[PDB]
Amino acid sequence: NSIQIGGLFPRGADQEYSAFRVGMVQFSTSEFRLTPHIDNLEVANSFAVTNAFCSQFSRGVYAIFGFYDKKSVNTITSFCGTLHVSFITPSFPTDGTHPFVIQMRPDLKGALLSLIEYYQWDKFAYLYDSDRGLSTLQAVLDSAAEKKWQVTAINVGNINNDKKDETYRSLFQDLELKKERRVILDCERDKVNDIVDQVITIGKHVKGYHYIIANLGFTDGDLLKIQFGGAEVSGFQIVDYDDSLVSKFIERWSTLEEKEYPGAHTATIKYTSALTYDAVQVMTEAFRNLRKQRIEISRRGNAGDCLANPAVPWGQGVEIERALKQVQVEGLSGNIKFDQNGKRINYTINIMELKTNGPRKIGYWSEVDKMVLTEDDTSGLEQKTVVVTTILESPYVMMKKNHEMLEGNERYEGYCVDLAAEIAKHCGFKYKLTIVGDGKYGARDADTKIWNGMVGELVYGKADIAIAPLTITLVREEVIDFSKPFMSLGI
Amino acid sequence: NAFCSQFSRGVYAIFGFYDKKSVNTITSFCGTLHVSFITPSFPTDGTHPFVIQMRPDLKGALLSLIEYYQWDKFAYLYDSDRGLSTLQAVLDSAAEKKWQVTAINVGNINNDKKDETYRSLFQDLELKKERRVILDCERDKVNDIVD
Amino acid sequence: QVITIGKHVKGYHYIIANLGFTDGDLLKIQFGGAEVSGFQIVDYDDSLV
Ligand SMILES: NS(=O)(=O)c1cc2c(cc1Cl)N[C@H]([C@H]1C[C@H]3C=C[C@@H]1C3)NS2(=O)=O
Repeated sequence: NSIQIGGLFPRGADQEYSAFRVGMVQFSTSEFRLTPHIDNLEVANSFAVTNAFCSQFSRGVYAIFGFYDKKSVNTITSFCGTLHVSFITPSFPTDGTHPFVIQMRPDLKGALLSLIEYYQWDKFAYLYDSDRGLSTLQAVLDSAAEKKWQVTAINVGNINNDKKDETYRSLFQDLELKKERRVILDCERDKVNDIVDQVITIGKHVKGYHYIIANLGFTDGDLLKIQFGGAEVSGFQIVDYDDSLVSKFIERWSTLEEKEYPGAHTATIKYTSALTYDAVQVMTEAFRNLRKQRIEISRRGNAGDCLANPAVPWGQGVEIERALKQVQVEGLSGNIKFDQNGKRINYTINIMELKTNGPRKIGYWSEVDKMVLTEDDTSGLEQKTVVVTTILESPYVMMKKNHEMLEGNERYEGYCVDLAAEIAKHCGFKYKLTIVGDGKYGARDADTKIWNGMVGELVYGKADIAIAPLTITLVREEVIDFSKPFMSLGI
Repeated sequence: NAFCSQFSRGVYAIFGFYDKKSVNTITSFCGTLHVSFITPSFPTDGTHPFVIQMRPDLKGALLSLIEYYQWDKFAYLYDSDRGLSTLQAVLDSAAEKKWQVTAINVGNINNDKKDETYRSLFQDLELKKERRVILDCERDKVNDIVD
Repeated sequence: QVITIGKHVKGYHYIIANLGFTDGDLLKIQFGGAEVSGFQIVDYDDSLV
C-alpha cells in the first residue's frame, strides 16, 4: 500500500532531508509503503507555502510532513484546521492549542526556568532573536516579575551582516555600563557561532563570565573556541550519545558516504535531523495501527480546489489524528507521548556543562519532575575542615546559653574562639571546633609513655591543631611543636 | 478565499483591515501580485511594498512622553493581538536609559475569570507598589480594566 | 595560542622584537585590551616607499 504523502523542505536543509532519506529505509516494508512528493521550496513566502499546500492537496495526499516559519504558522494552522488534514512538524511549538498539528519539538521553557532557579541568579541579560518567535521572551518576564529578577532583554536579530563587527562591540560595551556578568543566548546555531566568535575576539571569555545556550543541540555548535577560556558554559541536550540505539545510529551514520548523503559522514548529528528520523517512526506506527484496526482510508474519489466554496472535509483524517495521538514508541529523543492536542509530553532533557576535557552531564529534567542532579561528585580536592581541639575554660572557651538552637562552631565563645577565627582568616583554611574527650591537659603515662589529654590528640595523629591554653614545657617539645608564645604568665 | 475571489473578480484597488495573524498572508499575496492595498490597521515592521497605512506610528511620541514625565521605574500591561513592536521598542530604551521595567501580558485571560485574575495581578503589582502604569490595549480592554 | 587561552585583556603588555612589526597578524589582538609595541624600519609614509 504505497500511500501518497506530502513533504515540505527548505532550500538548505540538506542534512535533514538526508536523514529523512535514511529513515525512509531504516525500517519499513513488511507492509504499506510511502509515496513522498518532495517540495524543495522556501518557507518565508507564505504565498509559496500556499501554492505548495494547494499543489499537494491537488495531489490529494493523506498526510503532509515538513517545516514552517513564524511567518507561516498562522497559514498552516488556518488551512489544516479547515481541511482536517493532519500535519506533522519538527519546528518550534505553537502558542495556542491547535487541532490537526503534531509537533516534534519538546518544550524548553520549564527546563530553562528550572536551570535559572538552580544557578540562583537575580540579574542578567537576555539576547534574543526575533525570527524564532518570542514565546520564551514572554515566559521569562512573568517569572522575572514574580521572582524579583532584573532582566535586560535586547533584540539582536535584525542586524545586517555589513556592520556585524562593530554593532556587537557597541552592544557589549553598553553591557559594560552595568558591568554584566550573566548572559543567556537564544538564537539559531549560525547566530551562536557568529556571536561566540565576536565575544572571543573582544576578549570576554575569562574567568568571571557565564553563559547559557538556549537550544537543543548544545554540542552541535562550536565549543573548541571557548573550551579553554575560563568562563563557564551550560546548555541542553535531547540527544544522548551514551545509549545503545543512539550509538548504533552513530556507527551507521558515520559509515555512510558523504557524496550520497551530504553532511552525513560526521560523528555527531543535528537534533533537527534526529527529530526528522523519529517522525518517520511515528508516521509508520500510525498506518501500522490503522491496518491493525483494519480501518480503510479509501479516498474513493479525487480531491479538487483548495478554494472550494464551501469546502467539506472527511473525518477519517480526524480518526488518523486520533490514532496519531496514541502512538508511544522509543526513538532518538527517548520515549514519546502526546497530549489531546498533538504536543509532546513524557520527555527527558539532559543538562550539559562544558569542562576542560569537554562537555558532560550533571543531571536531567523531566516533563513533571524538576531538576534531578545525578550526583556526579568528581570533586577530588575538598578543603577539609581541620580538627581543632580545645577545652572549656572561662573566658578562653565557653559555652553559649543558646547552644542547642545554634550549631557547631557558633556554639562556642571566648578568647580562643576569636583567636582561631583570626588564624583561619589569615591562613584561608576551614576548621571545625572540637573538644578533648578525657577533659585533661595531658601528660605521659608511667612505663608506657601514653600521653593522654590534649597531648595525645596531637601526638597520636588524632587532632590536627590546638589553639588552647597550653604551656610550653621541656617535655612537650620532643613530641609536638610550638609557635612563638603569645601570652605570658606565671605561677 | 476572499482575496482570491476578489482578484478573480478583477479588483483594481483592495481595501480592508487585518489582524496580527493575517498580516503575513496579505503582504505575501500583495508582494507577488502587485496590488495596491490600503489599511487603517496597525503598521508593519519591515518595509513591505504595496501597503499604504493610515495609522501613524506611536513609539517616538510615547518615548518622548516618558522622557517628559521623567520616569525610571514603571509597569507595562500589554495585549498581544495588536502586535509586540512597542514592547520590542521600549526595552531598548530601557537598556539605554537604565529603566526598571516590569511588563506583563494580559491578553490571554478569559472572560469567566476577569474579576479575580486582575485582582491577583494588581496585588502582585502591590508587592512592589507600582505607581506608574502604561496600558497598551484596545478600547474594549481599556473599558474592562478601568472598571 | 594566547588569544585562545584568553590572555589579551586589559592588564597584559607585549613587545615584539622584530623589524616587520606590522608584517605579522595584528587583527587578532587589535581589539583586545592589552597593549602591543614593536619596531619598524620600513615606513609607508615616504615618497619612494
Ligand atoms: N601582654 S600579653 O601577655 O598579653 C602578650 C604577651 C606576648 C605577646 C603579646 C602580648 Cl599582648 N607577643 C610576644 C612575641 C612577640 C615577640 C616577641 C616574643 C614574642 C615575639 N610573646 S608574648 O611575650 O607572650
